[PDB]
Amino acid sequence: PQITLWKRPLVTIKIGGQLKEALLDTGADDTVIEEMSLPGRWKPKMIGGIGGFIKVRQYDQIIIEICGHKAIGTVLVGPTPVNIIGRNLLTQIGCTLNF
Amino acid sequence: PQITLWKRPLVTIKIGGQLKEALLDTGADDTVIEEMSLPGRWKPKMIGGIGGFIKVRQYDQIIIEICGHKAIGTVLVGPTPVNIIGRNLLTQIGCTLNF
Ligand SMILES: CCCC[C@H](NC(=O)[C@H](C)NC(=O)[C@H](CCC(=O)O)NC(=O)[C@H](Cc1ccccc1)NC[C@H](CC(C)C)NC(=O)[C@@H](NC(=O)[C@@H](N)CCCNC(N)=[NH2+])C(C)C)C(N)=O
Repeated sequence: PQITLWKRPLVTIKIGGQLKEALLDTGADDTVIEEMSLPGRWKPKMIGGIGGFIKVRQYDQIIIEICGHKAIGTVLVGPTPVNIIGRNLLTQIGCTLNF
Repeated sequence: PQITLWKRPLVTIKIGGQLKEALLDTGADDTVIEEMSLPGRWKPKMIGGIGGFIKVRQYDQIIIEICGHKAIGTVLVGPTPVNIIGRNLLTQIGCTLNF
């Protein structure tokens, strides 16, 4: 794909068993996913942004298969307004930004 | 340039005759610059992000150059952790997400 930026870069990813719509965020270091009880162990972590920080649990080694490109990595789970796909996973499906 | 995401996509921008780093952000609808003196007439605004809302002075149709390309549009100025180039400008310098 060659996605254009006219609209927001939304896609459908696949976490655990559920399919969801996340935002390809080039300005997100980590991936933060809306609350969902992924089994596994976890740890407490704070993430910030425009406006402040929110608390989230870290999940490591999660498989997410963003539109047929499966990546596997660390996903943060918490009360985020948008499922966010960040660079720790965009780099894995070989996403580049070209102008 | 074809920018890869193993590192944060920082790029140099000349805004108001000043050079400054800015992150290229596909998850931002607009462009927010840290506090600065831009000529023109500002109209207060509120934008929110992964933290919450912030107050930002709004400048309309500002000429800015991102890595030599030029853009002229809206630039919000306020208490942002890092400057950011969002979609309203990314599309002016023909930027796309590729993978
Ligand atoms: C077109 C106008 C219509 C509406 C318009 N838009 C908005 O209100 C929208 C929703 N806000 C946004 O678009 C804002 C950018 C601000 C803006 O747009 O002005 N985008 C955002 O805030 C997006 C996430 C998001 C996406 C969509 C919706 C909501 C949130 N995050 C951008 C942000 C940039 C980065 C440099 C800090 N990244 C993050 O928040 C990520 N966090 C990180 O990268 C952390 N490691 C940073 C720690 C904090 N400290 C620090 N950075 N110094 C997080 C996703 C893990 C408006 N006028 O306000």
